[PDB]
Amino acid sequence: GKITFYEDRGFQGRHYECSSDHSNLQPYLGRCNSVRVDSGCWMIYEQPNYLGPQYFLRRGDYPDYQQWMGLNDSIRSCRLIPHAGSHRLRLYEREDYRGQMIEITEDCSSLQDRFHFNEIHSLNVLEGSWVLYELPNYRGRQYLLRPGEYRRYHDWGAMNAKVGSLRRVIDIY
Amino acid sequence: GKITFYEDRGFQGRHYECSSDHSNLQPYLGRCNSVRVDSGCWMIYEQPNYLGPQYFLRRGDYPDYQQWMGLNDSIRSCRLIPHAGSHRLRLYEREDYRGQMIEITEDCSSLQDRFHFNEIHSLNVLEGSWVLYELPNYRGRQYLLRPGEYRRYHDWGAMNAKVGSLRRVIDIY
Repeated sequence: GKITFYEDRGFQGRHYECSSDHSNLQPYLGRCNSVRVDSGCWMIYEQPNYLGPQYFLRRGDYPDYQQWMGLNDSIRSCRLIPHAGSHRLRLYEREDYRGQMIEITEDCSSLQDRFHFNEIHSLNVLEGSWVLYELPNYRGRQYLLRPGEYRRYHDWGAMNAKVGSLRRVIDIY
Repeated sequence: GKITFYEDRGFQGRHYECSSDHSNLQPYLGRCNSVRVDSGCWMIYEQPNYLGPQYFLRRGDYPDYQQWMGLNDSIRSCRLIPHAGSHRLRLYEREDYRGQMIEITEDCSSLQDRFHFNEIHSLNVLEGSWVLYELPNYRGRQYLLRPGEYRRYHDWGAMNAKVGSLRRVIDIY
């Protein structure tokens, strides 16, 4: 993949280009006000070492931080999210894989409407990466879910078990 | 009505309880090798949206799929068959309601024996729901017939016009 970060709005200023995961953009970029995603699906984070709020971005032009639904111009690390041919995920009602389990292979814009669930307490990401949204219709705080187990909501980095929508991470060509 | 599906034989593993129609059980059940029907008469289908092979089940326990004469352990949808206090059906010799017409208001273990027919090309279900079996004594492939007309066999989901027995969807509770 290939992503280019710019210090100022509208693709101006000092810029930095990445073709891979970057744990601390700080020495090469003072702030991030626009981004051009040439290829790949990327998750960008507010602090180094993949901490803080995260935002999913796919191929396209982002002339301002609001275009990626960003909160501010602090972007300090990023991950290139590998493409997956298939997506499969199990959501559990209680911590540690307990209570009712629901398995999904497609995007879900509303968990409450589709399955009458408003919170997920544990999950197992079997295949592909997904982005978990706190609010329906893919809004709210975003959390990247990569293949693997998450026994509690803290493990995917949320502050609570609230989930509103889920989307698989797929390439836009 | 109330039915409980289990992923494993003998009522073990992940289960899911239903009390109404479900066009897609895939998220709640990865397979089905046992069913416990507490009430109602139900049709279960191999595919979502009531497609593929169909099987009729009434109150009672089914410890394995052979119990409901299933072909395998894939159950993707199910529907509660509303009861009726009366049944009436007209079978036709030929497609589109032509040829001899036989009207029955009771179960028929053998079509060939009783009416000397081996195939039915069209039907008109006037009252109640019936289950048509490809073979005598109520075995073979099953097809739920709800009130309504069927110009041809494809209409009730069969692969050919062969009919062996017919049974009225009657309740034990």
